[PDB]
Amino acid sequence: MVDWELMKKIIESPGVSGYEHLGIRDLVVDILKDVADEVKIDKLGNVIAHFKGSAPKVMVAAHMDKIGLMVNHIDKDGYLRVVPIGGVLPETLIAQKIRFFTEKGERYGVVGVLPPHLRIDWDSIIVDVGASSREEAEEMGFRIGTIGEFAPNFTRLSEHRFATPYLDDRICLYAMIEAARQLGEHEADIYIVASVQEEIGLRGARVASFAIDPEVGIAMDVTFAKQPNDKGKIVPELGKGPVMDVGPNINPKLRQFADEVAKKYEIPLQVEPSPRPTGTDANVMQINREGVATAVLSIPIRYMHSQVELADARDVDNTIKLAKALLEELKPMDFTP
Amino acid sequence: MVDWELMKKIIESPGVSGYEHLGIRDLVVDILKDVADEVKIDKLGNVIAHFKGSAPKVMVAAHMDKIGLMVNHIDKDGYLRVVPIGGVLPETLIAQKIRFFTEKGERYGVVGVLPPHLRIDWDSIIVDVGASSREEAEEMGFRIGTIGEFAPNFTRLSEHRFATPYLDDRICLYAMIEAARQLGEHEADIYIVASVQEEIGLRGARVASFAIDPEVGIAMDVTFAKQPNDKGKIVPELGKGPVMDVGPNINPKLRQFADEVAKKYEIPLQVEPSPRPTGTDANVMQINREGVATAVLSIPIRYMHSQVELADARDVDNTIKLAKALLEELKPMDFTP
Amino acid sequence: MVDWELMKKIIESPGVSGYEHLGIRDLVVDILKDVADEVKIDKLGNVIAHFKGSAPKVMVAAHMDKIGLMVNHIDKDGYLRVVPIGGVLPETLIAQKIRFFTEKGERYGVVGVLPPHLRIDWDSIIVDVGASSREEAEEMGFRIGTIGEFAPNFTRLSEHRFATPYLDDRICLYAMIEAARQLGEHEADIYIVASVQEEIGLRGARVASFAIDPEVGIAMDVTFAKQPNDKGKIVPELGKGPVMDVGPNINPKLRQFADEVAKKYEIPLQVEPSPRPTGTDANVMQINREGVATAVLSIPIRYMHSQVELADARDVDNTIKLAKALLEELKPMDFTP
Ligand SMILES: [Cl-]
Ligand SMILES: [Cl-]
Ligand SMILES: [Cl-]
Ligand SMILES: [Co+2]
Ligand SMILES: [Co+2]
Ligand SMILES: [Co+2]
Ligand SMILES: [Gd]
Ligand SMILES: [Gd]
Ligand SMILES: [Gd]
Ligand SMILES: [Gd]
Ligand SMILES: [Gd]
Ligand SMILES: [Gd]
Ligand SMILES: [Gd]
Ligand SMILES: [Gd]
Ligand SMILES: [Gd]
Ligand SMILES: [Gd]
Ligand SMILES: [Gd]
Ligand SMILES: [Zn+2]
Ligand SMILES: [Zn+2]
Ligand SMILES: [Zn+2]
Repeated sequence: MVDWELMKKIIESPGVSGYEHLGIRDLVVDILKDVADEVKIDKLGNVIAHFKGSAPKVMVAAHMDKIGLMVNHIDKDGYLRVVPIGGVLPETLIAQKIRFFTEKGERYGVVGVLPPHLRIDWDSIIVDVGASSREEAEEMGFRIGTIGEFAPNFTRLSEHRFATPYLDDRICLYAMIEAARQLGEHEADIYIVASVQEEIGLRGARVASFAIDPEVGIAMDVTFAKQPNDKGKIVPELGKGPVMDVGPNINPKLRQFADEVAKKYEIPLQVEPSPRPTGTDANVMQINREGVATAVLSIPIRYMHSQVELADARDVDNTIKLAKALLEELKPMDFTP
Repeated sequence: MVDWELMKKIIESPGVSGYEHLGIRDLVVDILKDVADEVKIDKLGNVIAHFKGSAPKVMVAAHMDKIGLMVNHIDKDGYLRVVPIGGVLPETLIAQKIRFFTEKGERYGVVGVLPPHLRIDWDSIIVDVGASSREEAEEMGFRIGTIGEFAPNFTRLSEHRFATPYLDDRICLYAMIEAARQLGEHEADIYIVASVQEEIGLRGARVASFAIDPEVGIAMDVTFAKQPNDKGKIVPELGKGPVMDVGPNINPKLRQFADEVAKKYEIPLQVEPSPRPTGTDANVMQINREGVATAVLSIPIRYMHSQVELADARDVDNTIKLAKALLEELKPMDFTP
Repeated sequence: MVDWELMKKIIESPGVSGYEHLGIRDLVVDILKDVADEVKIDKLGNVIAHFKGSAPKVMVAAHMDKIGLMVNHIDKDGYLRVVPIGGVLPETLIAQKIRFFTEKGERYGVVGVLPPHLRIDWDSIIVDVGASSREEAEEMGFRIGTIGEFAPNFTRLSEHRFATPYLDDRICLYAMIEAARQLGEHEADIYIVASVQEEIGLRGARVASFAIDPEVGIAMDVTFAKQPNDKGKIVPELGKGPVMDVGPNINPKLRQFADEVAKKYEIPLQVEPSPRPTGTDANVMQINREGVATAVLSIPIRYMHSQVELADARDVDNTIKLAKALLEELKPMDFTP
């Protein structure tokens, strides 16, 4: 079962990389304070929630930062110029609405388009916030350094599928949190991390990893799903279950284990071939300290890093189940390759 | 004064070129039936509302059709392919939501984007409606020929400025209708037309023009407003008043008259230099039958033909006033150049 | 006040990345041994100077390595081929003098130009050291691995502005050093680090960060200043004060504090929008161990990484004042974002 209302709330709560404290951080803390033995916030802004247990020591990470924008200029006529935080594609900004977090509250701006008869790149991205002068714009609360996000826009397309900005990674943050709320008996000593600044170099998990010092590390990010024009170069598909990579970033014995957990609980599990260190928190967890046994558990989505990221609710539900089952079944074990 | 609620309603009511009967037509008829002597709908779908009077015979036209999309393909996996109705730019479709009018009601779809590592044109525009098969998509109500529009999204940015799809031409349809509701005493014999199929060749006004046979014809469309990257090649500016073109499509004595009406009522009036026959209903009105004395009265907007068209409410209000004043002050006159 | 003689000396002292021991290290050790409680040199060459105090533990880093050149070949005719250590532009080498540190003392070389009628790249970079044969060059003290720098050339242009190779980062090393010298009572437990190998991966601040384990970290590097042909994309300006970034790498609470310090001491303070993890020592400090509260304090300069790096003495003076003031005002406080 999926809680649509809570999911929507977690997806749309403010928090670009480096600015997770604008909303999502407190929302996450307020949900986990009730179920975790202890909840802390570190100097980088990570939310670390301890679910006390015996062994092994297990870290789970789902990043709460969104890709977004920073204002770096305001011109005489009151237009804004912006620059990306994280892998924003400028092509997805044309004729779109941007949600800004100014000092007088949330405001909106609009990225225009040039009518054909007066005619891809970041210098063409000029934000219109409804002002006539630099002074009016400043008075609205706009500053050099003001942060913006894709305007919220949640759409259920069918019974199962839905499109919204920022499924990466709010969809896995939601699944991770949900699995934690339902967490039953477990031998493992579990740390649930809502990591910070993942979209700009995995920095949150790097630092939380150092603090916690786990034996097992599991990252919950989204992954690419088969979509139009992918040239058939994408293995996972929407609606066919959660995904767990295989490859160098993936500890073989941990990956084997998760497979059998899935078999026992009869949860469909997809394979994603990953020949490189992943672009997830598992990358830096694996090379933390003396080494960590790591894996990636992901929800497949279409249209990664756009206002229109699309998932299947059956994959979300199954991801919650497998996350829960894994955390409960995890026991001391030989992870040596 | 501007009625934000009514404006929003008129802007968002369904009606692409050739399909104004999906909503906007009845909305317009229902508003004008109360104030007009007689309201008719012609074979092309035009709404013609007569406000009886003496002379001259005056036609006013604001088009109620929107640019939009038609589905022309549904593939095995349930994706849609679409083609434009009117001057839709494909660049404005990336990561956008489309509102569809299917046979089982309104549904939504989403135009994806291709993640960078697997890489402007219409064959790249594939619509995702949350289906898995052609059959599921058909069952949803999708057909070859299903119509779609930009998803509604009204945003007031500041006290005066607001951005939304389809200000062209719902913003002038609203101003025109509003002026008609407030219409006082007038010597002129007035026909208020909500024209059809303007974005694909001015066809509605061509035909309504023939039926009515006016001596004076006035078109209310939107026009380009000064915006970023316009190379300073746009004269009108947001917030500096309604616009009335000057040029070959504009009868000199009618244009003179409107100028003095504006002076008397002290409504700011901008000039737009138009050396060609205009891309408005005034084009075909002027060459109707034995000739018609024509002018263009427009509201300036930024970002023409995108989801993010932007206007200034002060221009809207002033447009209502000048439209009203002109209709009341209009009297028999020598229009001979 | 700025000490021109001391500033010049610190700027022109030898020390390319990995070879900071050729001069700058001892000059730094010699100056701070007089004011610091303790001075150590680590395995990579960082100079770490302890200024005892209570809390918080504060690391300040100004890098003492310069970008430079390494000889990787000597041909039969005694010419050298070189390769860059750090972000050297080959364009800045045409018709320039190079200072080399040979086994027989400092020597000079020249990178030529080809007269046009005989006609951008590293293969066009051939150094002429005045030799006729490989042996003569060898006998002169030149080896594969010989290190070279931009020849020193300090010039005061006006009362406040001056241009020289290697303001990056000797100008902030100088500022940090002066601030330490003038340091009064302070609650913070202060470590002044003159770091090693910054222009090639922030190595050194990475290791010093680890040994010191601070709670607060401040980098003093140079930053870009508004200059000709910058497309107006550079916010900070010469003469308008020190600069402090805002963005993910900058702890919001520390940044707010520093702002407050500036206001109280009436020191002009600029903002630089930095949406990425910075290209300064603060990048690795932030992700050191369990995380650090970090900021960047920088001097604005023109023509970064060239022989004519150019600064304003008023910004230097103010950077010292702000550096001093910050270190004295710093106290325990909650840095949680
Ligand atoms: Cl990721
Ligand atoms: Cl038009
Ligand atoms: Cl640097
Ligand atoms: Co991402
Ligand atoms: Co149009
Ligand atoms: Co540098
Ligand atoms: Gd550019
Ligand atoms: Gd104010
Ligand atoms: Gd079963
Ligand atoms: Gd250890
Ligand atoms: Gd094509
Ligand atoms: Gd059916
Ligand atoms: Gd007046
Ligand atoms: Gd006639
Ligand atoms: Gd080469
Ligand atoms: Gd002086
Ligand atoms: Gd520690
Ligand atoms: Zn992610
Ligand atoms: Zn139009
Ligand atoms: Zn530097």
